Amino acid sequence: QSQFFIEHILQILPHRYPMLLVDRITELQANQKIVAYKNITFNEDVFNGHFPNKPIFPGVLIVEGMAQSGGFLAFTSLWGFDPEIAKTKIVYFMTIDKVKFRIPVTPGDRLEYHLEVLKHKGMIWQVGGTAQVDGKVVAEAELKAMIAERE
Amino acid sequence: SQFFIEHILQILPHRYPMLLVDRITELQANQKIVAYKNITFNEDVFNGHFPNKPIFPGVLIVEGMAQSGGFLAFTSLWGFDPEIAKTKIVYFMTIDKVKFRIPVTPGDRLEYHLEVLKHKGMIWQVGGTAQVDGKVVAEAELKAMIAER
Amino acid sequence: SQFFIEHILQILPHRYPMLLVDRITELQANQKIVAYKNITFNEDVFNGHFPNKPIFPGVLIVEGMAQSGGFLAFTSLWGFDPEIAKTKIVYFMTIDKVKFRIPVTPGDRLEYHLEVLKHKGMIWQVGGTAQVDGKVVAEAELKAMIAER
Amino acid sequence: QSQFFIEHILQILPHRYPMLLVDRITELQANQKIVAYKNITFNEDVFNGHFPNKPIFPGVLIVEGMAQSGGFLAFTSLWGFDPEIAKTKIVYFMTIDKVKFRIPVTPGDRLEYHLEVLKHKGMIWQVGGTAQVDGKVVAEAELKAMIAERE
Amino acid sequence: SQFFIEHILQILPHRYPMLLVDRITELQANQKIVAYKNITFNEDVFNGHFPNKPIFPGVLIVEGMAQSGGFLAFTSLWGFDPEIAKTKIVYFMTIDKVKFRIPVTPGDRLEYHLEVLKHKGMIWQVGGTAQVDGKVVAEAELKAMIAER
Amino acid sequence: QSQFFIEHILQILPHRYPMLLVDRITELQANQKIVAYKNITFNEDVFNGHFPNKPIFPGVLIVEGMAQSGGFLAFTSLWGFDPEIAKTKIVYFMTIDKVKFRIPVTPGDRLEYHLEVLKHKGMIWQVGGTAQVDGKVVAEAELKAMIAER
Ligand SMILES: COc1ccc(C(=O)N/N=C/c2cc(Br)c(O)c(Br)c2O)cc1
Ligand SMILES: COc1ccc(C(=O)N/N=C/c2cc(Br)c(O)c(Br)c2O)cc1
Ligand SMILES: [Cl-]
Ligand SMILES: [Cl-]
Ligand SMILES: [Cl-]
Ligand SMILES: [Cl-]
Ligand SMILES: [Cl-]
Ligand SMILES: [Cl-]
Repeated sequence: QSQFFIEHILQILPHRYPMLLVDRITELQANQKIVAYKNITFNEDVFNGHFPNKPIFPGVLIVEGMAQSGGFLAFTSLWGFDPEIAKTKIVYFMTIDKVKFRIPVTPGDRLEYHLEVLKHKGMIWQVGGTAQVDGKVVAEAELKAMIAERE
Repeated sequence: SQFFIEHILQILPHRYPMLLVDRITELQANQKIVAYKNITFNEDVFNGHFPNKPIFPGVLIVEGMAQSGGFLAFTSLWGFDPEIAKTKIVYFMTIDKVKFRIPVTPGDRLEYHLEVLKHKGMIWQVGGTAQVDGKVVAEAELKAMIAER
Repeated sequence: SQFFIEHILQILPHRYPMLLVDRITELQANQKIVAYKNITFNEDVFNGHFPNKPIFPGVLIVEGMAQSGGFLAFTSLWGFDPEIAKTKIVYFMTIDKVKFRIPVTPGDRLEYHLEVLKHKGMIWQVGGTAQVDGKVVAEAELKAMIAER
Repeated sequence: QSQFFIEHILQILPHRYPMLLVDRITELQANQKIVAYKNITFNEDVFNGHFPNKPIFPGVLIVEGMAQSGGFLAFTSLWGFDPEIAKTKIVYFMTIDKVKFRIPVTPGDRLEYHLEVLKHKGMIWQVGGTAQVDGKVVAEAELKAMIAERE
Repeated sequence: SQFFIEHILQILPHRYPMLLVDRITELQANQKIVAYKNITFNEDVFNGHFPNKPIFPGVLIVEGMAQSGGFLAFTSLWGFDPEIAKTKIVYFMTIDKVKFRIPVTPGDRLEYHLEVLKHKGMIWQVGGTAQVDGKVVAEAELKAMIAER
Repeated sequence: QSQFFIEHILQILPHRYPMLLVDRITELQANQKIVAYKNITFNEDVFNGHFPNKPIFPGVLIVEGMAQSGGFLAFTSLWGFDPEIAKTKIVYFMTIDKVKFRIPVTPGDRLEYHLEVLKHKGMIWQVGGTAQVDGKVVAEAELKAMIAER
């Protein structure tokens, strides 16, 4: 109810490889906040192109990870932990604002997502927060996403 | 004013599977740039976004816009110079005012329209839209920095 | 008469990285089909064909025409029937008169134009060309047999 | 200069993963013929999509393999094992005729290419032959290739 | 006594890129198994092991032997039962006495020879060699456990 | 001298994607021991097949990661951080012994390799140790390698 592992994440989020960017959830408060993280390793395909000989986890993917964290929070806050309801849902990005990248994320980093709900109404959730590595803010972002039934 | 994939490759450091611009159709130094990327089902990203429902990631649309803006920045600074380019990389600094209006899917020709908002040194702030068949599919503003590897 | 990736996924058994048709623009039962696949640098195939010079494989151009031709033969007899589609398998027996005239590269919209040359029972012979912006880049003739999966 | 292993093939053909479809060359006679093969294993990305639950090596890739074999033959017939010149040349299909797929190719099969030189004048090479598995013809084809400049 | 990839897929839980057994050529319940995996350049592993010098990772050879053992272990206890197989996975418990004598490269037919040293319930202990053209390229002993998925 | 990041590992080991299984080196004592680690994330191709709906880092890859760490230890003991000499060397692993798996490794785990030189005779190096996640031993292993000219 407050801590979830990759198996639980796979039953809630529709995202899959190579776009499931959340490995574990450490803190979860319904309608309120979520703390999760994704391990960053060299053994990830994106590193073949970003950049050759200089592995830098793409900033936009950090945003994606925060969004997915927000989505997990949004879903469980809505229907609780229900894989059956979740398997036919998808998530759409509506907006992204105030994104600032301060420190590059590289292989070996534990990218921690901290997101708080700024406002939600039905299926539309607007979250905002930071991504941290070893306690330091590596990025900050604000985004609004919509959960939608697969049509 | 047409730059093809082999030209883009000589300027941008990005490579597979993060090189998201296939061709440059228009270029005007310190002003604007129009480019595009073809979207096909035969892209690994679609295996997971989403299964049975291919939607080109909104964040990758923004990445493509950033890269387009990057090409504009590189050439505006040093002209088409492969030698200088090979020592640089690019970092995302900020992203703002992005809105997605229509989902981009396999079969779409994703066209990037970026104009220079402000710039100085290696720091470039551009903004514009992403379009499919003449309709705005997304809006975005972003600031990136060019740097030595 | 226009089918999108979602529809194609329901008729063809092909999946990544071998589903080479992104969208169907037109189709006349027992007569012809026009379909296409977008070519983008963001495709795994370009890693090896070739390094520093991306050229869409000619055999894959032919594979794309085949898939289009199969979609044609299938829908002509059964229409858009996902259920029946799973009970059937369209495989190719022969390929002839293949000619490559122009290389296909990232940024190109590879259009498949096939017409039914002849058909008898489950044996369907299709032929046509592959076009990029109105010009013929390849041509070929193929014969397929439709069988129970 | 009748047997060549992957290290030698890599020095002659420009093809790389996932389009280098020749693993070894067992017989080679200048201007006359070549015998080579490609091992087929389930551990190949193509099988993820061709097809799910039913691994079948794409017929067009069988043709591609015959062509690469033919190209190696054409090049070495003209310049011998010359890696430096190989990287300045490239072979392209001009045409493909009389392709017949007789038996499906699947993981565990050793796809053996048998190409014979039907006609050659300068950079223009016409070859034809078969693809075999355990002595049986699984496919046949003819093709005309062009040895062109890389730049 | 022989099983093809279609059969293996139905028994072992491994999938791409970790199903490293292609065909079973010999099987004696609770005693031994001979199988093999074709090695080809067209495998992703080779992109990193190593550039311009493809060598099939020694640890993957052991993995292949384990998988063969797992196939032996399961068919010995349930025969060819796809329904009960999909409810299990295999867990590596120990590895011992492995020696790598000859490098394995593209074009090689990696043959697995395993015999059960001991077995008790879901716990199976096998040992043997990996052969290429009749020569031992590797040796190993390992203990695995079949567990409820 | 004691801390190496991915850029440094890339200049010493020949391994590349998808077989470079060491992300960072936290500590190194020439001729004695090495502590390093590889983050485990779901966004790795191997998890597509090991296993579907049940991601478990392959036990053999933990052993491979340990071997890589040993090789970096051996190499750096001999010539220190030297990319140029690194390109002319290779270390093949001859044997692997006494490996035991105690706890499965999964996405979200920080797989920490702990290797120590058990014996160094000529071109032969024997290393051994454990793989740990959050202080617990998840795997043990002994391995022998040989240093040779590329
Ligand atoms: C004569 O060369 C051949 C080429 C392809 C085939 C073939 O069987 N293709 N596809 C077969 C097939 C595909 C799916 Br999907 C499936 O589920 C099943 Br049952 C099939 O037999 C047979 C012969
Ligand atoms: C030309 O690149 C090569 C790299 C490695 C080899 C090889 O067969 N095995 N291993 C090499 C290798 C090198 C380092 Br240094 C190392 O730490 C480890 Br472990 C290795 O396996 C051969 C060729
Ligand atoms: Cl970035
Ligand atoms: Cl999106
Ligand atoms: Cl081609
Ligand atoms: Cl086929
Ligand atoms: Cl090895
Ligand atoms: Cl395991």
